[PDB]
Amino acid sequence: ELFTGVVPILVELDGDVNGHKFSVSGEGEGDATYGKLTLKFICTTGKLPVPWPTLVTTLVQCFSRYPDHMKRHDFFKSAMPEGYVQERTIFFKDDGNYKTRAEVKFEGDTLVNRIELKGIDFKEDGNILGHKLEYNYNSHNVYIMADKQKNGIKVNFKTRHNIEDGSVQLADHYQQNTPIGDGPVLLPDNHYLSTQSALSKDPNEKRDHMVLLEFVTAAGIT
Amino acid sequence: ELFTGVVPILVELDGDVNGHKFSVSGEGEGDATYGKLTLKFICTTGKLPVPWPTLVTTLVQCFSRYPDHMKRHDFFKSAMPEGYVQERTIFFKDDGNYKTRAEVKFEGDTLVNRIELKGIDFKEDGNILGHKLEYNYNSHNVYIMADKQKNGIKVNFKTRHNIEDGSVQLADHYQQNTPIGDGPVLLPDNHYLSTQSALSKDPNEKRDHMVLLEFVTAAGIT
Repeated sequence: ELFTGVVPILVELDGDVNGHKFSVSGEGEGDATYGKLTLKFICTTGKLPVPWPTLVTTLVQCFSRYPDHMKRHDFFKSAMPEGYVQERTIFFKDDGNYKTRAEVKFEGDTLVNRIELKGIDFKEDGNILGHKLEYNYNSHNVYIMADKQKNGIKVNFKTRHNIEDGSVQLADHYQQNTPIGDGPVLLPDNHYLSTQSALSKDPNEKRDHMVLLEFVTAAGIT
Repeated sequence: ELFTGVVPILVELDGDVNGHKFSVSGEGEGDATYGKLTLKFICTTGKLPVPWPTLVTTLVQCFSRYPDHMKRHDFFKSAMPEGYVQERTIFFKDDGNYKTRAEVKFEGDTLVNRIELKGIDFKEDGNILGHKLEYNYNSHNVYIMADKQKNGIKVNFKTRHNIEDGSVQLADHYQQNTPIGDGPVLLPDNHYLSTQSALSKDPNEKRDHMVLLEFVTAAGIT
């Protein structure tokens, strides 16, 4: 009953990639009913030291549309509003990696995602730091399974980002979410979320920003 | 001055793939200002004989955002409102092909795209007819060049559609647009449109349909 309409979303990330610090602030609204997200972020420290496409998976999966028969597999929402803690280790192939740790919960009537990120081992002339990534996004599948020992889930997936020269910089995602609360939560059978995104820019916007459009649906349980 | 706000769009396609006929009807609105499209289609003949993702490129490129310095390269809009004729030959790898012919123009205050399509040579157990395509979409680049002899353009690109088993069914696009009117039109220098799309479903919708979200920007001219 919390995600029955349009929920306001607020995001906040502090990061450090190879010693460079940045902050991103973002606002938007989600609608679990359609599993649609609209978010706008702004680098609040001037210019972003890494390409926007690498921060998309870091920058609120509770927003997924779960079909009615797949309702009892929604760990995401069954953990609200105390929230859950999402933890990730993202490995960009032949490059460095992001270690992230976020806390997603309701702070009043707004759903908030507070992130802390540390990148390390990035090649100064690779696609990330080199900014050879196209400003766009592809569809991927987010694999999920229960982690009972933790009363949470384990999620893994791989994203593919296009390079200017026609190639693909693959990023490996190891994920984990544990509830913030102490009560029973919903532990899912194996399944995944079909995820699709499109990035664009507000033309009136002066700050270095990114407009993110997203749709997410669960699948895999028959 | 015609694409300065939100323009209503109407689409209409009659097709025949390996002898099976279908019709799709669609409505939506575009906003060249952001290069955002929102469209909803409905198979009006019951169930669609091929997967929805194969009809996305067929189902209104005048909607692209062209940055101010790239303004004189917009053939698409410089051909309105008499419209232009878009013609395509799409070759799905190791499978059949779609021959399409559309006519895009303003019919009053609505921008309309009337399509006629014929598929042929499809493998009865391939990814198309087999329906082994995931319901999602990827980002691609739409290459453009002027075709002076015709007073139009030539466009080529290749799309990648995901298969259920983790592979990719590539589709090759040969395109051509010629003006319907007899006046000088704008012929572009070589460039492309970054294109991004996300597909979803209206949950209240009973008919076999598809909700298409799209963003398009030109690039390549400095």
